[PDB]
Amino acid sequence: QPGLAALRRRAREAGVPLAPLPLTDSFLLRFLRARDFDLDLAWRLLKNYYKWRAECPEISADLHPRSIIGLLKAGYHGVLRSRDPTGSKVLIYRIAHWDPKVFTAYDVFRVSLITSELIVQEVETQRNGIKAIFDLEGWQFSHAFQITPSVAKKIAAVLTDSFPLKVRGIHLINEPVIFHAVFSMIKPFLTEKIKERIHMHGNNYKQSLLQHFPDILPLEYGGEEFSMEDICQEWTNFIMKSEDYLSSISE
Ligand SMILES: Cc1c(C)c2c(c(C)c1O)CC[C@@](C)(CCC[C@H](C)CCC[C@H](C)CCCC(C)C)O2
Repeated sequence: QPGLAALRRRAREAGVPLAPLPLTDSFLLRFLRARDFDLDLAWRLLKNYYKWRAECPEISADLHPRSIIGLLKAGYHGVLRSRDPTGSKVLIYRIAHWDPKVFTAYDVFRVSLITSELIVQEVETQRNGIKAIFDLEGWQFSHAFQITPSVAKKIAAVLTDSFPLKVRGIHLINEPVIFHAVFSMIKPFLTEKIKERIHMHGNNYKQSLLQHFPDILPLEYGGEEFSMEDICQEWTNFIMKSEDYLSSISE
């Protein structure tokens, strides 16, 4: 717990908001753990985290799950029960289950923020990071319409230095040709570190995906035990149960 007192001292004297977030030990330790207890880097991440929140009320003010319960019910998102071989939490997102006539890109971004605020409370996740699998099957121009240059920049920011989770891997599967232009909007804002941790698997993804996530994937992606629907429903239930933690850190 080195740097804790120092980190809290800098924050209080920079006039960081006492906000809806008390500078508890557990809160500040998210930032220290994300940056391997490098005080200067944890402080930069902390400042960026508040800056990111202040810039995007739309995504960050209401972490109440009621707005995006529809998206969860549609099967957009679940979190695997087991960790990967190095202890990362593994998140799955399915574009085909995002109706862009119904949910905005900000609503969809809010889903990741909500999940991220919940899983960051796990010390094992703070230490070993996360991997996210994005199944891009069914991506439409109507999805891309909603990814503006501002949205692309905000995506880059949470992947790099604006949220206290280590992104240890991003796996894009079933990526169509028309997606390449969307990614090229995000690319210029990414560090070389993160760029090297993005995997573009294509439409023949199974072998490589199984290599990275042995024995823990849903049936849909070559695993053997549970379905995506099971995992979606379980994460949905957990998020609904979390309504009051999420309310405590809203607005
Ligand atoms: C803390 C944290 C957040 C908040 C987060 C992600 C990760 C890994 C995090 O650790 C990944 C997903 C993202 C960036 C929200 C993305 C929302 C958009 C609308 C999804 C569809 C459009 C994307 C073009 C699809 C590919 C995105 C990957 C390249 C990350 O939100």
